[PDB]
Amino acid sequence: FLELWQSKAVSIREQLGLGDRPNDSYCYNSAKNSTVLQGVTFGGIPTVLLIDVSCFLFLILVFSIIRRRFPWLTAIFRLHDDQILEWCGEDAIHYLSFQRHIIFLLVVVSFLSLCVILPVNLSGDLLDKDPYSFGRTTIANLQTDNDLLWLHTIFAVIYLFLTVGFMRHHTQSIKYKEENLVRRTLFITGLPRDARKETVESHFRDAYPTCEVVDVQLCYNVAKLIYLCKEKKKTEKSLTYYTNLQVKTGQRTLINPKPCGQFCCCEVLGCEWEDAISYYTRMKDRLLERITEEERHVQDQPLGMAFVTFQEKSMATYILKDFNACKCQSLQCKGEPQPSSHSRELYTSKWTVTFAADPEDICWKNLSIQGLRWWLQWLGINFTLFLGLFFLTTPSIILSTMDKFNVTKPIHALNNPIISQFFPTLLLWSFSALLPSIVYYSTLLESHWTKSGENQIMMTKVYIFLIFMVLILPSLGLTSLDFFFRWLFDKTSSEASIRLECVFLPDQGAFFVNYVIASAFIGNGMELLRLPGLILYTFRMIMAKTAADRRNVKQNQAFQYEFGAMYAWMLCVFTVIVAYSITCPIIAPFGLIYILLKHMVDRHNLYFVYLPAKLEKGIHFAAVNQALAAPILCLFWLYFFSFLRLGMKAPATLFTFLVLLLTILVCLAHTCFGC
Repeated sequence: FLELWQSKAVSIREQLGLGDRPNDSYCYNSAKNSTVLQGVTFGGIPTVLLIDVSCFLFLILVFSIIRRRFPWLTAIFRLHDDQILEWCGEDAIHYLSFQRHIIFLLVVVSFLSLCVILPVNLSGDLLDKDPYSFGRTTIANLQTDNDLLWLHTIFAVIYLFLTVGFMRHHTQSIKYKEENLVRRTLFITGLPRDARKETVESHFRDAYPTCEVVDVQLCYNVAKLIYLCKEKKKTEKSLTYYTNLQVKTGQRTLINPKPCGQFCCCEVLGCEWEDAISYYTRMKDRLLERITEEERHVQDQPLGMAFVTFQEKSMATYILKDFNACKCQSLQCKGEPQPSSHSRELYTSKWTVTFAADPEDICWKNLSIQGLRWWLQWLGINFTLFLGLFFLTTPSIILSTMDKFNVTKPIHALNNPIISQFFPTLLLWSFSALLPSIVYYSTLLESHWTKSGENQIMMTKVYIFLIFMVLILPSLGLTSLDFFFRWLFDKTSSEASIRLECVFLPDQGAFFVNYVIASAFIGNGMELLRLPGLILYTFRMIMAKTAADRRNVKQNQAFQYEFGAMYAWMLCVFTVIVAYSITCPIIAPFGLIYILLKHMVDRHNLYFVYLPAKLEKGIHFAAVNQALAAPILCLFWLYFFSFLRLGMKAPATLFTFLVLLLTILVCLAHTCFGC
């Protein structure tokens, strides 16, 4: 077993083929006393799998040590599906129900596919019948002008029925009704600077005499006011803490105002030490002067928006569903707001009214970036984030595929199986794990307004970036790179043109399998251990003023579960698994094992220190409709693969075009007139 893995197998391929193909002449036939360069021995999956198993065992041992100082499989064997309801939160029940639904769907599709898809992939002769190859089970060993794609298409479209049925069953199980009765206030923008409260109330009385308004909340430029209030609150908290420390100890302390100034232990210019109390009083007085000036400066300039509240609901909806495209009749028909003498200078046509959330948590300090400045910030921040993402995906792929830049030397005695298979996967996974922090900082800089939509837009952006970073971007990247080595290696200007009938993802498309295994074993162990949560905890313990100050660290050691980040991560993994189900079916059992391990790890971690949820059901609905879109992406990827492998002349391409057209046609009916 162990002997016939890399000792004898590496020499079998070196003494076969020898060319002389009578009439087939399949792609990647032979070479100069060697095989093709793209030929990889099973993708090197056994060695990396064994290394991951050993590292997971070591990480389990160190986790047991850390738990002892702060196996325990009996707990996992003991937990049931009731105590969570008796003592934990309510959203945990729905989270576990969704997890059960997804694992059931994955196991059902795996058991339905692993018995039928494998023989049809193995029934091929394009890979010269390599015994220990890995690409024989993928679409690479498929005949072009053959009718085996009909079963593939039928099963890929029964994906649609199965997923829709499972999602509908999950929706009926959660059975949450709509409860969003917050419509007493309408958000109106585009207000001219000249118009006043009297003007707007007179306009409202002249337009709609069937309602009453007792107060108008016209927004001001008090975003700077709230920012100064937050800075003053932080300064007061620091001053109170240092005063308490002074009372407790009796000695003066010195601080360094420069960022990261705690490491300046020597007399270095730029790291001067100043009295904490006197300095705190200095910025306290400076901030006091700033707020005193800005309070008088508040009325000098408005922002162009106001809040108008009501007392009833039917009248409020009647007026809130009148003079904008979405609320009025479909396809932007002529809207007729009530005319008056105060419309030309108020720009009712240019007005845009949307739903308003609870004013208690609305970010007042983040309301000064409205107008075209919002679009400018979006196009200047997310675009440069995409540029940085391009820079991030450039060299992970570059170093992962550094052994195929040279088209000569088919001996393939230079590549090291250990390298170029674990390190690139690890750095890509680490960058993916650090991406939520970068997107969190980007969102904080962007300063979204509505708290009720903060989590929704955060999860949407995280999922979009994760997709365009791991699924569609790297795939197209290495496909283009493989086409590049094809163009400079195989049949370019010798006797014919480029042959596109045998192109595929290099390394037998094992990069995604390696990523899945890394997120399944070493990534799962890393997530359980919380390597950078541990780093942050160690840094927090290191930074201090006294020795016995363990009271304030245990109060914030526990952290809220990142619902949006975890949902986006799991949904991205499931979508990539679904999309790469027609391609590389061997990834299905690996994904099943990953889901099993993640289920066990989440069940174990949801009982020790994890806090109960405080989040609403809109996130659950967003997750449901996000999981609903996976088969659409799978069909799109199938169409892309069909177009890349075969030309449009075949009727199969026309059939795929028609099915894609119908799927895209039924995609927005739930958005235009749906809720």
